[PDB]
Amino acid sequence: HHHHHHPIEADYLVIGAGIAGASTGYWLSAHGRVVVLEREAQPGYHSTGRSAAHYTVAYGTPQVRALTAASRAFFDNPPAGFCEHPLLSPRPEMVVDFSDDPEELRRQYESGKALVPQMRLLDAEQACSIVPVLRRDKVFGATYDPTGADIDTDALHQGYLRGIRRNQGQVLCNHEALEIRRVDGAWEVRCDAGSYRAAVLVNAAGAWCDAIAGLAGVRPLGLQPKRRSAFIFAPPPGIDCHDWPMLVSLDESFYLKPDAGMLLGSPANADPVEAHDVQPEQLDIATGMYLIEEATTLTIRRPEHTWAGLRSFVADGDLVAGYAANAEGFFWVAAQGGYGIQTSAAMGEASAALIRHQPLPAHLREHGLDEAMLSPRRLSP
Ligand SMILES: Cc1cc2c(cc1C)N(C(=O)CC(C)C)c1c([nH]c(=O)[nH]c1=O)N2C[C@H](O)[C@H](O)[C@H](O)COP(=O)(O)OP(=O)(O)OC[C@H]1O[C@@H](n2cnc3c(N)ncnc32)[C@H](O)[C@@H]1O
Repeated sequence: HHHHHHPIEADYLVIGAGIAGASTGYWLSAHGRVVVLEREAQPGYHSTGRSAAHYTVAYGTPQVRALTAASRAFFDNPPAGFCEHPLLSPRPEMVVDFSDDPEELRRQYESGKALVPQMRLLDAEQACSIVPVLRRDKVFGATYDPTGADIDTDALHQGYLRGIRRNQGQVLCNHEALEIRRVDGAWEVRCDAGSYRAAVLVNAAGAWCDAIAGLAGVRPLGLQPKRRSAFIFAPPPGIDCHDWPMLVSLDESFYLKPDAGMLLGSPANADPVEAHDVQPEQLDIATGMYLIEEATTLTIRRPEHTWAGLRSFVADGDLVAGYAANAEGFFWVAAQGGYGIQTSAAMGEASAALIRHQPLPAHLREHGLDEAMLSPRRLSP
């Protein structure tokens, strides 16, 4: 009995306009009618706006590393007109052993060197030369990846979204998917002003992907959102930290990285929580500050910014890009974990190809990706 617009027909409905939905929609948009439906008033209010903005190849499971490695080409060399400035800026990563665990440090070095030939094993003195506020007594060695980079996430995200629009796709904010139903051979999504129909439902809803499956009556994946907080603080007078690498402890207990003229810190946490608009917890912030003040000579007065976001995982830690078993037309773009920005070019390209029943592009295959390792089917026997 309330008015709705006449239904809108498309080829692919993408639920969520974060990095996942934007990247998938970008690669779909040249091929068919894309409509991206986003709940919030802006597309990057949730995890995509909350990351450390870093590109780290030796990070996550083997699949993650392959997706990250395969994304670099696009980030370094995107198509003419995608963006106005470079997407990456140089930011090596230094993983420091604060634990005195030389067996683990050597494992991570060998693992990383196999992927990144330029990876180096540092002694404690070398680590302390690179970040001179380190407490030498607390440092037992490090790895150093000269190939790490910071990502201009807003430029990347907006570039994907703009590409959709330039291909006559629609990016609709304030369009929460409220109901999802298979109707007359298509998925039909009800938003508050009208409905949308397409043969393909692309579920790119971040921490809410299982909620979207719930609307649709599709078996969920078991996605677990995990809170990570971060904060920005001023360096002490006299500390020119602008060119420091990203500094991470070997057991991922904290990290520290320059952000412009400030410092980004984090306790690098992964506290399991439900999907929601997550806020930083005081204990998270206090813990990250404590660990930084223990590992270094820095003193942290009071943060300029604090926030938290959700890093969402399935049980094996790998991302998901594939059609749901026994749910025609329902395509998962999920479980981005701690890696959704740095994997987005490969994930966007792979997911769009698979949605369109195309083989994965060679360059992706050559990084050792295939359909099966991306599929949600692997989570079950
Ligand atoms: C927090 C957090 C996260 C990272 C790092 C730090 C912190 C502190 N971070 C590191 O700590 C690295 C170390 C090495 C330093 C680094 C990260 N990722 C990197 O690649 N690089 C990093 O440096 N991450 C993970 C990335 O942040 C993370 O992997 C990536 O951002 C995930 O992107 P999605 O696209 O999957 O998720 P969205 O939430 O954006 O978008 C979903 C949208 O869906 C909508 N939506 C939902 N429901 C509906 C309905 N009903 N209807 C309609 N619409 C609906 C909803 O409103 C959203 O807008």
